[PDB]
Amino acid sequence: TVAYIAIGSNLASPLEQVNAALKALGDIPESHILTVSSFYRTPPLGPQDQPDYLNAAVALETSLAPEELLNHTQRIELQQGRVRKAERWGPRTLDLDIMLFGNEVINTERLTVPHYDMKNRGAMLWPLFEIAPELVFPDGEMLRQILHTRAFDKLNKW
Ligand SMILES: [Cl-]
Repeated sequence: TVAYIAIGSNLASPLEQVNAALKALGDIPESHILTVSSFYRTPPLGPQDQPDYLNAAVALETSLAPEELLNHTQRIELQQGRVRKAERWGPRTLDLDIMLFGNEVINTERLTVPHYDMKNRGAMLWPLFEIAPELVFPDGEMLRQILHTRAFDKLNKW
């Protein structure tokens, strides 16, 4: 099954950690990386005197079950990133989100796929479109039509 994973890092110095995260993704059992998007830059959310986010998408071929893949992405987040000191609930320094898992729809305590908000996020959709321009969502919606209808602004490259 092809899973699509979003990577995000809002570290002041992210490119390095992102590359380490990619290595970790490629080390996941019963899996291999098919494609990695370009690295994109998105502005901080809120105060503009904070670091930009580096965003990318990864296509990962895997025979793991969806919750098994989650085990690994969670492990990698714990190993390669951390929560923020004075805000233990905000974005971690490294985010790995399972955006899509084949054509599967999943709604469990641990896992919701497709990612609940991805259709509203250029940071997810644009890198995804670079690596899977012909993608169709489980509900039948075309990635190309979402980007066109919703008239998203493109992201700058990192
Ligand atoms: Cl969907």
